[PDB]
Amino acid sequence: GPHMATGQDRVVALVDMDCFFVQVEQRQNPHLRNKPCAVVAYKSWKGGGIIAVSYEARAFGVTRSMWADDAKKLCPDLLLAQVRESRGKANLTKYREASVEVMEIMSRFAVIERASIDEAYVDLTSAVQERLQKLQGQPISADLLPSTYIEGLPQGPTVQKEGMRKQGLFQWLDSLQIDNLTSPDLQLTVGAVIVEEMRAAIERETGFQCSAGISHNKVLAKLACGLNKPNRQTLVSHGSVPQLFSQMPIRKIRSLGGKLGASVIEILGIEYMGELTQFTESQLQSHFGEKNGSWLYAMCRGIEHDPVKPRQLPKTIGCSKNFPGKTALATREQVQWWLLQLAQELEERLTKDRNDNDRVATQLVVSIRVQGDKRLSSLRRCCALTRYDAHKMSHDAFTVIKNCNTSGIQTEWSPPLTMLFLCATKFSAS
DNA sequence: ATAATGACGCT
DNA sequence: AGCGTCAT
Ligand SMILES: Nc1nc2c(ncn2[C@H]2C[C@H](O)[C@@H](COP(=O)(O)NP(=O)(O)OP(=O)(O)O)O2)c(=O)[nH]1
Ligand SMILES: [Mn+2]
Ligand SMILES: [Mn+2]
Repeated sequence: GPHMATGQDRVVALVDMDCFFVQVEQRQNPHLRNKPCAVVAYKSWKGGGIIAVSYEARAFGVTRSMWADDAKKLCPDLLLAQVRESRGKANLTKYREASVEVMEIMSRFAVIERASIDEAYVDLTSAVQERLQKLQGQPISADLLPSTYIEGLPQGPTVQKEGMRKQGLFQWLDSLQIDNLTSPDLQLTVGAVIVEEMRAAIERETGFQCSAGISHNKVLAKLACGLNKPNRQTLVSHGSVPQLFSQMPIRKIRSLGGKLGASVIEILGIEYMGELTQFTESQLQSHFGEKNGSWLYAMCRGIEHDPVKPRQLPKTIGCSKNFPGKTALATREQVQWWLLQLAQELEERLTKDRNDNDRVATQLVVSIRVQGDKRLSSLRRCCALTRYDAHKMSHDAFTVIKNCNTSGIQTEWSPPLTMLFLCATKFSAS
Protein backbone atom coordinates (compact mmCIF):
# COMPACT_ATOMS: atom_id res chain seq x y z
CA GLY A 1 0.00 0.00 0.00
CA PRO A 2 1.52 3.29 1.20
CA HIS A 3 4.25 1.16 2.88
CA MET A 4 5.25 -0.99 -0.12
CA ALA A 5 8.74 0.11 -1.19
CA THR A 6 8.77 0.23 -4.97
CA GLY A 7 12.52 0.38 -5.54
CA GLN A 8 12.38 3.79 -7.19
CA ASP A 9 14.67 5.66 -4.81
CA ARG A 10 17.72 5.81 -7.11
CA VAL A 11 18.72 6.63 -10.66
CA VAL A 12 21.44 4.26 -11.86
CA ALA A 13 23.11 3.84 -15.23
CA LEU A 14 25.32 1.17 -16.77
CA VAL A 15 27.58 2.32 -19.60
CA ASP A 16 29.32 -0.43 -21.56
CA MET A 17 31.51 0.02 -24.60
CA ASP A 18 30.51 -1.41 -27.96
CA CYS A 19 32.89 -4.21 -29.05
CA PHE A 20 35.57 -2.54 -26.94
CA PHE A 21 38.87 -4.19 -27.93
CA VAL A 22 37.79 -3.77 -31.59
CA GLN A 23 37.11 -0.03 -31.22
CA VAL A 24 40.53 0.36 -29.62
CA GLU A 25 42.28 -1.30 -32.57
CA GLN A 26 40.00 0.53 -35.03
CA ARG A 27 40.92 3.93 -33.60
CA GLN A 28 44.58 2.96 -33.92
CA ASN A 29 44.36 1.41 -37.41
CA PRO A 30 41.84 3.34 -39.55
CA HIS A 31 41.89 0.60 -42.23
CA LEU A 32 39.74 -1.54 -39.88
CA ARG A 33 36.98 1.03 -39.34
CA ASN A 34 33.50 -0.06 -40.46
CA LYS A 35 34.76 -3.48 -41.54
CA PRO A 36 34.10 -6.99 -40.22
CA CYS A 37 36.96 -7.55 -37.85
CA ALA A 38 37.83 -9.32 -34.65
CA VAL A 39 40.52 -9.26 -32.00
CA VAL A 40 42.51 -12.43 -31.48
CA ALA A 41 45.18 -13.75 -29.12
CA TYR A 42 47.90 -16.20 -30.33
CA LYS A 43 47.83 -16.86 -34.11
CA SER A 44 49.45 -20.36 -33.90
CA TRP A 45 46.52 -22.57 -32.89
CA LYS A 46 43.66 -22.42 -35.46
CA GLY A 47 44.64 -18.80 -36.06
CA GLY A 48 43.99 -17.83 -32.43
CA GLY A 49 40.87 -17.59 -30.30
CA ILE A 50 38.61 -14.61 -30.90
CA ILE A 51 37.97 -12.38 -27.88
CA ALA A 52 36.08 -9.48 -29.46
CA VAL A 53 34.00 -9.19 -32.63
CA SER A 54 32.82 -6.05 -34.37
CA TYR A 55 29.15 -5.79 -35.24
CA GLU A 56 29.81 -6.18 -38.97
CA ALA A 57 31.41 -9.57 -38.34
CA ARG A 58 28.62 -10.57 -35.92
CA ALA A 59 26.26 -10.11 -38.87
CA PHE A 60 27.97 -13.18 -40.39
CA GLY A 61 27.80 -15.24 -37.16
CA VAL A 62 31.31 -14.62 -35.75
CA THR A 63 31.28 -14.91 -31.95
CA ARG A 64 33.84 -14.74 -29.19
CA SER A 65 35.22 -18.19 -28.25
CA MET A 66 35.52 -19.12 -31.93
CA TRP A 67 38.82 -20.02 -33.62
CA ALA A 68 39.91 -17.46 -36.20
CA ASP A 69 40.19 -20.20 -38.81
CA ASP A 70 36.56 -21.10 -38.24
CA ALA A 71 35.48 -17.46 -38.27
CA LYS A 72 37.11 -16.96 -41.67
CA LYS A 73 34.92 -19.81 -42.91
CA LEU A 74 31.85 -17.82 -41.86
CA CYS A 75 33.30 -14.49 -43.06
CA PRO A 76 36.10 -14.60 -45.68
CA ASP A 77 36.79 -10.85 -45.60
CA LEU A 78 37.24 -10.85 -41.80
CA LEU A 79 40.05 -8.55 -40.70
CA LEU A 80 41.98 -9.68 -37.63
CA ALA A 81 43.96 -7.72 -35.07
CA GLN A 82 46.16 -9.64 -32.69
CA VAL A 83 46.86 -8.62 -29.13
CA ARG A 84 50.36 -7.44 -28.18
CA GLU A 85 52.60 -10.21 -26.88
CA SER A 86 55.14 -9.67 -24.11
CA ARG A 87 57.31 -12.33 -22.50
CA GLY A 88 55.36 -15.11 -24.21
CA LYS A 89 51.82 -14.08 -23.30
CA ALA A 90 49.01 -11.77 -24.26
CA ASN A 91 49.33 -8.23 -22.90
CA LEU A 92 46.17 -6.21 -22.37
CA THR A 93 47.92 -2.94 -21.55
CA LYS A 94 46.49 -1.11 -24.55
CA TYR A 95 42.93 -1.88 -23.49
CA ARG A 96 43.50 -1.15 -19.79
CA GLU A 97 44.87 2.29 -20.77
CA ALA A 98 41.97 2.85 -23.13
CA SER A 99 39.65 1.81 -20.31
CA VAL A 100 41.16 4.39 -17.95
CA GLU A 101 40.46 7.18 -20.48
CA VAL A 102 36.80 6.27 -20.40
CA MET A 103 36.60 5.90 -16.62
CA GLU A 104 38.04 9.37 -16.16
CA ILE A 105 35.43 11.03 -18.39
CA MET A 106 32.57 9.22 -16.66
CA SER A 107 34.03 10.20 -13.28
CA ARG A 108 33.49 13.87 -14.15
CA PHE A 109 29.69 13.45 -14.03
CA ALA A 110 29.19 11.16 -11.05
CA VAL A 111 30.83 8.60 -8.83
CA ILE A 112 31.21 5.36 -10.77
CA GLU A 113 31.73 1.66 -10.01
CA ARG A 114 34.22 0.11 -12.43
CA ALA A 115 32.47 -3.20 -13.10
CA SER A 116 34.70 -4.57 -15.89
CA ILE A 117 37.39 -3.28 -18.21
CA ASP A 118 34.72 -1.78 -20.50
CA GLU A 119 31.75 -0.91 -18.23
CA ALA A 120 30.99 1.18 -15.15
CA TYR A 121 27.87 1.76 -13.06
CA VAL A 122 26.84 5.35 -12.41
CA ASP A 123 24.69 6.58 -9.54
CA LEU A 124 23.04 9.69 -10.97
CA THR A 125 20.55 10.32 -8.16
CA SER A 126 22.11 13.56 -6.89
CA ALA A 127 23.04 14.87 -10.35
CA VAL A 128 19.37 14.31 -11.31
CA GLN A 129 18.21 16.35 -8.31
CA GLU A 130 20.76 19.02 -9.23
CA ARG A 131 19.61 19.23 -12.85
CA LEU A 132 15.93 19.27 -11.78
CA GLN A 133 16.47 22.51 -9.87
CA LYS A 134 18.41 24.35 -12.57
CA LEU A 135 15.68 23.29 -15.00
CA GLN A 136 13.28 25.42 -12.90
CA GLY A 137 10.30 23.78 -14.57
CA GLN A 138 10.92 23.56 -18.33
CA PRO A 139 9.60 20.58 -20.32
CA ILE A 140 12.15 18.14 -21.70
CA SER A 141 12.66 18.42 -25.44
CA ALA A 142 13.09 15.22 -27.41
CA ASP A 143 16.20 16.93 -28.79
CA LEU A 144 17.87 16.20 -25.48
CA LEU A 145 17.51 12.43 -26.10
CA PRO A 146 18.65 11.77 -29.68
CA SER A 147 19.74 8.14 -28.96
CA THR A 148 17.35 7.03 -26.17
CA TYR A 149 14.87 4.13 -26.42
CA ILE A 150 11.93 3.97 -24.02
CA GLU A 151 11.47 0.29 -23.24
CA GLY A 152 7.92 -0.90 -23.92
CA LEU A 153 7.00 2.13 -26.05
CA PRO A 154 5.37 2.80 -28.44
CA GLN A 155 2.14 1.15 -27.40
CA GLY A 156 -1.54 1.48 -28.23
CA PRO A 157 -3.58 2.92 -31.13
CA THR A 158 6.33 3.70 -38.90
CA VAL A 159 7.97 0.57 -40.26
CA GLN A 160 11.59 1.40 -39.50
CA LYS A 161 13.82 1.24 -36.50
CA GLU A 162 14.43 4.96 -35.90
CA GLY A 163 10.77 5.73 -36.59
CA MET A 164 9.65 3.54 -33.70
CA ARG A 165 12.24 5.10 -31.38
CA LYS A 166 10.85 8.62 -31.86
CA GLN A 167 7.20 7.65 -31.58
CA GLY A 168 8.06 5.82 -28.36
CA LEU A 169 10.09 8.79 -27.15
CA PHE A 170 7.28 11.18 -28.10
CA GLN A 171 4.71 9.09 -26.22
CA TRP A 172 6.87 9.02 -23.08
CA LEU A 173 7.59 12.77 -23.14
CA ASP A 174 3.98 13.64 -23.91
CA SER A 175 3.08 11.74 -20.72
CA LEU A 176 5.69 13.39 -18.53
CA GLN A 177 4.61 14.91 -15.16
CA ILE A 178 6.96 17.90 -15.34
CA ASP A 179 5.60 19.60 -12.19
CA ASN A 180 6.64 16.82 -9.79
CA LEU A 181 10.36 16.68 -8.93
CA THR A 182 9.48 13.46 -7.04
CA SER A 183 7.95 11.38 -9.87
CA PRO A 184 10.47 8.56 -10.49
CA ASP A 185 9.86 8.53 -14.26
CA LEU A 186 10.81 12.21 -14.55
CA GLN A 187 14.03 11.47 -12.69
CA LEU A 188 14.89 8.63 -15.10
CA THR A 189 14.22 10.96 -18.02
CA VAL A 190 16.63 13.45 -16.47
CA GLY A 191 19.10 10.66 -15.77
CA ALA A 192 18.83 9.79 -19.47
CA VAL A 193 19.54 13.37 -20.52
CA ILE A 194 22.69 13.33 -18.41
CA VAL A 195 23.74 9.97 -19.86
CA GLU A 196 23.35 11.31 -23.42
CA GLU A 197 25.74 14.12 -22.49
CA MET A 198 28.19 11.71 -20.90
CA ARG A 199 28.10 9.36 -23.89
CA ALA A 200 28.71 12.29 -26.21
CA ALA A 201 31.74 13.37 -24.13
CA ILE A 202 33.14 9.81 -24.25
CA GLU A 203 32.79 9.75 -28.03
CA ARG A 204 34.03 13.30 -28.48
CA GLU A 205 37.07 12.72 -26.26
CA THR A 206 38.03 9.15 -27.11
CA GLY A 207 36.27 8.40 -30.36
CA PHE A 208 34.72 5.36 -28.65
CA GLN A 209 31.04 4.52 -28.90
CA CYS A 210 29.12 2.81 -26.13
CA SER A 211 25.66 1.84 -24.98
CA ALA A 212 24.01 2.73 -21.67
CA GLY A 213 21.16 1.43 -19.55
CA ILE A 214 19.21 3.77 -17.26
CA SER A 215 16.89 2.34 -14.65
CA HIS A 216 16.39 2.31 -10.85
CA ASN A 217 19.02 -0.32 -9.94
CA LYS A 218 22.17 -2.02 -11.20
CA VAL A 219 20.45 -5.14 -12.48
CA LEU A 220 17.86 -3.29 -14.55
CA ALA A 221 20.32 -0.80 -16.01
CA LYS A 222 22.60 -3.67 -17.03
CA LEU A 223 19.75 -5.52 -18.70
CA ALA A 224 18.52 -2.27 -20.27
CA CYS A 225 22.01 -1.58 -21.63
CA GLY A 226 21.78 -4.71 -23.80
CA LEU A 227 18.40 -3.96 -25.35
CA ASN A 228 19.55 -1.56 -28.09
CA LYS A 229 23.32 -2.05 -28.38
CA PRO A 230 25.24 -0.68 -30.22
CA ASN A 231 25.50 3.08 -29.86
CA ARG A 232 22.10 3.52 -28.13
CA GLN A 233 20.76 3.91 -24.59
CA THR A 234 17.58 2.52 -23.06
CA LEU A 235 15.41 3.82 -20.24
CA VAL A 236 13.63 1.04 -18.32
CA SER A 237 11.03 2.42 -15.94
CA HIS A 238 9.51 0.58 -12.97
CA GLY A 239 6.23 0.23 -14.91
CA SER A 240 7.84 -1.41 -17.91
CA VAL A 241 9.13 -4.30 -15.75
CA PRO A 242 5.98 -6.53 -15.79
CA GLN A 243 5.73 -6.66 -19.57
CA LEU A 244 9.53 -6.81 -19.83
CA PHE A 245 9.92 -9.67 -17.33
CA SER A 246 6.99 -11.72 -18.64
CA GLN A 247 9.11 -13.11 -21.49
CA MET A 248 12.53 -12.37 -20.07
CA PRO A 249 14.34 -15.72 -19.80
CA ILE A 250 15.70 -16.18 -16.32
CA ARG A 251 19.31 -16.65 -17.42
CA LYS A 252 19.58 -13.12 -18.85
CA ILE A 253 19.47 -11.45 -15.47
CA ARG A 254 22.78 -10.61 -13.82
CA SER A 255 24.00 -13.44 -11.54
CA LEU A 256 21.37 -15.91 -12.87
CA GLY A 257 23.26 -16.97 -15.98
CA GLY A 258 24.85 -19.81 -14.02
CA LYS A 259 23.78 -22.74 -11.84
CA LEU A 260 21.59 -20.70 -9.48
CA GLY A 261 19.51 -19.57 -12.45
CA ALA A 262 19.43 -23.15 -13.68
CA SER A 263 18.16 -24.42 -10.34
CA VAL A 264 15.49 -21.71 -10.26
CA ILE A 265 14.28 -23.05 -13.59
CA GLU A 266 14.49 -26.75 -12.77
CA ILE A 267 13.18 -26.60 -9.21
CA LEU A 268 10.45 -24.02 -9.72
CA GLY A 269 9.42 -25.30 -13.15
CA ILE A 270 9.38 -21.84 -14.80
CA GLU A 271 11.08 -20.20 -17.79
CA TYR A 272 10.67 -16.42 -17.54
CA MET A 273 11.56 -13.82 -14.96
CA GLY A 274 7.95 -12.69 -14.47
CA GLU A 275 6.90 -16.15 -13.25
CA LEU A 276 8.78 -15.74 -9.96
CA THR A 277 6.13 -13.33 -8.63
CA GLN A 278 3.83 -16.19 -7.58
CA PHE A 279 6.14 -17.46 -4.84
CA THR A 280 6.34 -16.12 -1.31
CA GLU A 281 9.65 -14.80 -0.09
CA SER A 282 9.80 -17.70 2.40
CA GLN A 283 9.23 -20.25 -0.38
CA LEU A 284 12.09 -18.69 -2.30
CA GLN A 285 14.25 -18.57 0.81
CA SER A 286 13.61 -22.28 1.35
CA HIS A 287 14.62 -23.37 -2.17
CA PHE A 288 17.57 -21.01 -2.62
CA GLY A 289 18.61 -19.68 0.79
CA GLU A 290 17.68 -16.58 2.77
CA LYS A 291 19.90 -14.19 0.79
CA ASN A 292 18.94 -15.49 -2.66
CA GLY A 293 15.32 -15.93 -1.65
CA SER A 294 15.01 -12.30 -0.58
CA TRP A 295 16.89 -11.21 -3.66
CA LEU A 296 14.74 -13.23 -6.06
CA TYR A 297 11.51 -12.01 -4.45
CA ALA A 298 12.36 -8.30 -4.80
CA MET A 299 14.11 -8.76 -8.17
CA CYS A 300 11.17 -10.15 -10.10
CA ARG A 301 9.25 -7.00 -9.24
CA GLY A 302 12.20 -4.94 -10.52
CA ILE A 303 13.45 -4.05 -7.02
CA GLU A 304 17.13 -4.43 -6.13
CA HIS A 305 19.22 -2.63 -3.53
CA ASP A 306 22.88 -3.46 -4.28
CA PRO A 307 24.54 -0.01 -4.17
CA VAL A 308 26.88 1.63 -6.65
CA LYS A 309 30.17 1.24 -4.86
CA PRO A 310 32.53 4.20 -5.22
CA ARG A 311 35.38 2.19 -6.77
CA GLN A 312 37.14 3.33 -9.95
CA LEU A 313 40.34 1.25 -9.54
CA PRO A 314 40.55 -2.56 -9.45
CA LYS A 315 40.90 -4.23 -6.05
CA THR A 316 43.32 -6.81 -7.48
CA ILE A 317 45.97 -6.80 -10.19
CA GLY A 318 46.42 -10.15 -11.87
CA CYS A 319 48.37 -12.01 -14.52
CA SER A 320 47.74 -15.50 -15.87
CA LYS A 321 48.40 -17.85 -18.76
CA ASN A 322 46.86 -21.17 -19.74
CA PHE A 323 48.90 -24.15 -20.91
CA PRO A 324 46.40 -26.55 -22.51
CA GLY A 325 47.01 -30.00 -23.89
CA LYS A 326 50.54 -31.12 -24.68
CA THR A 327 51.86 -27.66 -23.72
CA ALA A 328 51.12 -28.20 -20.02
CA LEU A 329 54.20 -27.41 -17.95
CA ALA A 330 55.88 -30.68 -16.95
CA THR A 331 59.40 -29.78 -15.72
CA ARG A 332 60.41 -27.81 -12.65
CA GLU A 333 62.48 -25.31 -14.64
CA GLN A 334 59.57 -24.75 -17.01
CA VAL A 335 57.38 -23.77 -14.05
CA GLN A 336 60.11 -21.48 -12.73
CA TRP A 337 60.54 -19.70 -16.06
CA TRP A 338 56.88 -18.84 -16.60
CA LEU A 339 56.33 -17.78 -12.97
CA LEU A 340 59.16 -15.35 -13.67
CA GLN A 341 57.55 -14.18 -16.93
CA LEU A 342 54.29 -13.58 -15.06
CA ALA A 343 56.05 -11.92 -12.12
CA GLN A 344 57.82 -9.59 -14.59
CA GLU A 345 54.63 -8.24 -16.16
CA LEU A 346 53.02 -8.00 -12.72
CA GLU A 347 55.97 -5.92 -11.60
CA GLU A 348 55.64 -3.40 -14.42
CA ARG A 349 51.93 -3.05 -13.64
CA LEU A 350 52.39 -2.85 -9.87
CA THR A 351 55.06 -0.15 -10.26
CA LYS A 352 52.74 1.75 -12.57
CA ASP A 353 49.92 1.30 -10.09
CA ARG A 354 51.96 2.66 -7.17
CA ASN A 355 52.92 5.88 -8.98
CA ASP A 356 49.50 6.51 -10.57
CA ASN A 357 47.28 5.67 -7.60
CA ASP A 358 49.73 5.75 -4.65
CA ARG A 359 48.87 2.42 -3.09
CA VAL A 360 50.82 -0.78 -2.62
CA ALA A 361 49.75 -4.40 -2.68
CA THR A 362 50.71 -6.41 0.38
CA GLN A 363 49.70 -9.98 -0.53
CA LEU A 364 50.52 -12.23 -3.48
CA VAL A 365 48.14 -15.05 -4.38
CA VAL A 366 49.41 -18.01 -6.42
CA SER A 367 46.87 -20.20 -8.14
CA ILE A 368 47.49 -23.11 -10.48
CA ARG A 369 45.55 -25.70 -12.40
CA VAL A 370 46.72 -29.24 -12.92
CA GLN A 371 46.02 -31.40 -15.94
CA GLY A 372 43.15 -33.76 -15.30
CA ASP A 373 41.47 -31.44 -12.81
CA LYS A 374 38.27 -29.75 -13.92
CA ARG A 375 37.85 -26.37 -12.13
CA LEU A 376 39.16 -22.90 -12.95
CA SER A 377 41.71 -22.95 -10.11
CA SER A 378 42.91 -26.20 -8.61
CA LEU A 379 44.87 -24.65 -5.73
CA ARG A 380 45.28 -21.16 -4.25
CA ARG A 381 48.18 -20.22 -2.01
CA CYS A 382 49.43 -16.91 -0.70
CA CYS A 383 52.54 -15.23 0.66
CA ALA A 384 53.74 -11.73 1.49
CA LEU A 385 54.36 -9.01 -1.10
CA THR A 386 57.09 -6.85 0.43
CA ARG A 387 59.21 -5.72 -2.52
CA TYR A 388 58.06 -5.10 -6.10
CA ASP A 389 60.79 -7.46 -7.27
CA ALA A 390 59.84 -9.98 -9.93
CA HIS A 391 62.61 -12.42 -9.01
CA LYS A 392 61.48 -12.41 -5.38
CA MET A 393 57.81 -12.74 -6.37
CA SER A 394 58.76 -15.59 -8.75
CA HIS A 395 60.83 -17.33 -6.10
CA ASP A 396 58.20 -16.93 -3.37
CA ALA A 397 55.37 -18.06 -5.64
CA PHE A 398 57.34 -21.19 -6.49
CA THR A 399 58.17 -21.83 -2.82
CA VAL A 400 54.51 -22.01 -1.80
CA ILE A 401 53.49 -24.44 -4.56
CA LYS A 402 56.62 -26.63 -4.98
CA ASN A 403 55.27 -29.15 -2.45
CA CYS A 404 52.50 -29.97 -4.97
CA ASN A 405 54.88 -31.79 -7.32
CA THR A 406 53.93 -35.45 -6.92
CA SER A 407 56.98 -36.17 -9.08
CA GLY A 408 59.50 -38.50 -7.50
CA ILE A 409 62.04 -36.83 -9.81
CA GLN A 410 63.29 -33.37 -8.82
CA THR A 411 63.63 -32.31 -12.45
CA GLU A 412 60.14 -33.27 -13.63
CA TRP A 413 56.83 -31.79 -12.49
CA SER A 414 53.65 -33.86 -12.31
CA PRO A 415 50.79 -33.53 -12.65
CA PRO A 416 51.36 -31.13 -15.52
CA LEU A 417 50.24 -27.57 -14.84
CA THR A 418 47.69 -26.12 -17.23
CA MET A 419 47.30 -22.70 -15.61
CA LEU A 420 49.64 -20.32 -13.78
CA PHE A 421 48.06 -17.23 -12.23
CA LEU A 422 49.60 -14.51 -10.04
CA CYS A 423 47.52 -11.79 -8.41
CA ALA A 424 48.65 -8.88 -6.23
CA THR A 425 46.00 -7.88 -3.72
CA LYS A 426 45.30 -6.33 -0.29
CA PHE A 427 46.22 -2.82 -1.38
CA SER A 428 47.12 -0.27 1.28
CA ALA A 429 47.43 3.51 1.03
CA SER A 430 51.01 4.40 0.04
C1' DA B 1 42.70 -26.24 -26.96
C1' DT B 2 39.38 -19.91 -26.84
C1' DA B 3 42.33 -17.25 -23.18
C1' DA B 4 42.88 -13.27 -19.59
C1' DT B 5 41.44 -11.49 -15.83
C1' DG B 6 38.27 -9.55 -11.83
C1' DA B 7 34.48 -9.36 -7.97
C1' DC B 8 32.44 -11.66 -4.37
C1' DG B 9 30.07 -15.43 -1.41
C1' DC B 10 30.63 -19.52 1.57
C1' DT B 11 32.69 -21.96 5.39
C1' DA C 1 42.84 -19.10 4.87
C1' DG C 2 41.28 -21.59 0.80
C1' DC C 3 37.52 -22.97 -2.21
C1' DG C 4 33.34 -22.04 -5.38
C1' DT C 5 30.40 -19.01 -8.43
C1' DC C 6 29.69 -15.62 -11.90
C1' DA C 7 31.24 -12.68 -14.76
C1' DT C 8 33.53 -9.82 -19.18
N1 LIG D 1 40.47 -12.39 -22.91
C1 LIG D 1 39.13 -12.34 -22.82
N2 LIG D 1 38.54 -11.16 -23.00
C2 LIG D 1 37.21 -11.02 -22.92
C3 LIG D 1 36.42 -12.07 -22.66
N3 LIG D 1 35.17 -11.62 -22.66
C4 LIG D 1 35.19 -10.30 -22.89
N4 LIG D 1 36.46 -9.94 -23.07
C5 LIG D 1 37.07 -8.61 -23.35
C6 LIG D 1 37.08 -8.17 -24.80
C7 LIG D 1 35.77 -7.41 -24.88
O1 LIG D 1 35.80 -6.49 -25.99
C8 LIG D 1 35.85 -6.63 -23.60
C9 LIG D 1 34.47 -6.02 -23.27
O2 LIG D 1 33.53 -7.09 -23.01
P1 LIG D 1 31.94 -7.02 -23.42
O3 LIG D 1 31.32 -5.74 -23.00
O4 LIG D 1 31.32 -8.29 -22.72
N5 LIG D 1 31.74 -7.37 -25.09
P2 LIG D 1 32.22 -6.14 -26.12
O5 LIG D 1 32.39 -4.84 -25.41
O6 LIG D 1 33.37 -6.59 -26.94
O7 LIG D 1 30.95 -6.16 -27.07
P3 LIG D 1 29.53 -5.51 -26.67
O8 LIG D 1 29.35 -4.39 -27.63
O9 LIG D 1 28.66 -6.68 -26.93
O10 LIG D 1 29.66 -5.14 -25.26
O11 LIG D 1 36.18 -7.66 -22.66
C10 LIG D 1 36.95 -13.29 -22.47
O12 LIG D 1 36.23 -14.26 -22.23
N6 LIG D 1 38.35 -13.47 -22.55
MN1 LIG E 1 31.08 -3.95 -24.18
MN1 LIG F 1 31.16 -5.33 -20.89
